[PDB]
Amino acid sequence: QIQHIAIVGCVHGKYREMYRQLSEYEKSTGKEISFVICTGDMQTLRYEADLVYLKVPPKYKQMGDFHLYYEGKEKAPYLTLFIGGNHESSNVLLHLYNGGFVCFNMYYLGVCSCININGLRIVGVSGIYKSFDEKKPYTYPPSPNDVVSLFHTRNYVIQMLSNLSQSSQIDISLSHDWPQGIVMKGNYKQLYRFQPGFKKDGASLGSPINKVILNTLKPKYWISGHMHCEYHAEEGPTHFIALGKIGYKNAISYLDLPLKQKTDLEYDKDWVCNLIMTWPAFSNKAQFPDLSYSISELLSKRTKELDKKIIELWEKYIGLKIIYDSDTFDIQFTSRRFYIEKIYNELNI
Ligand SMILES: [Fe+2]
Ligand SMILES: [O-]
Ligand SMILES: [Zn+2]
Repeated sequence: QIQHIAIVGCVHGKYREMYRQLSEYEKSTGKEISFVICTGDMQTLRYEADLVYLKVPPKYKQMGDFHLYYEGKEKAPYLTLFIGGNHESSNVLLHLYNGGFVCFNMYYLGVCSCININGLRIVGVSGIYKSFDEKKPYTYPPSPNDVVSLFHTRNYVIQMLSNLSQSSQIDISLSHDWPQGIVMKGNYKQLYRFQPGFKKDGASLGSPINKVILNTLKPKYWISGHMHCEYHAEEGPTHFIALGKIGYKNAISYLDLPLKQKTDLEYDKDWVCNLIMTWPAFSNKAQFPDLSYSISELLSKRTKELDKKIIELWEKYIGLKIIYDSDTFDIQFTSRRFYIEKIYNELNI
């Protein structure tokens, strides 16, 4: 059978319109949406105070729709998985850097992670690339002086994700800005006619971090947004798809993929092991990661016996299924790190 997955570019706080168009797809076609995938710019502002962390020009300092769903006045009709972009309540996403539900049916994948759903493995890479911030650590708790840098993709996510395709393939990978160089792998002459400003950047357009991750993992699909235009390219065996912003018709597309199994949203096994084995580099809650450690060196200590022990302890303390937690985000930050520390220390290394 077939599972219909909705892929969305930039939301920019227009959730009610997005879910309205998603419902018009289900009724005008008769097909059922399994779940929704968004490439970023979610602007998950809980209340007015969160506007400080929204890095936008003054004209875009707006609350958007998310607070209606956070308050429960609105309910997301589909399970929505998303990454962070450059227009975010960056304090919220920092609290949930290990992933988490921002409200019912809206799951943030964290700074980066892999999840499981309907037999698929989905990798997310949050943020946009700025070379001067790719080596900065994260400062916690969030400070209003970090609004300009919290949403910049850090280089270390490359080492966190590089081994994820060893056991099985990655079906879908998500980034906000494009993988660098992918613009030349499609009909770029046509793209330059509708987007003349893109031609001056040439092949250096996208993110070099997402370029490396794409070449390493080679997923079936790589989805991106940010650029407010539609685009499609082929990099070896990877189908690249770019989407626009909500409000225009190039914002939503649909992947019709085979459905072997219908399963609830679950943590990815290989990601959980990476998450536990890199705990020493994240043990300082005020500044992480501590790059005096080598993430590849920490991950080289993975064995099949330790991986099995890690999953046994993860299922005990957290559970394999990703379930909704309505605790405040600062509590979910401390809770998830508490159990990562507990599982690691029980391995005795
Ligand atoms: Fe963006
Ligand atoms: O954007
Ligand atoms: Zn955008």
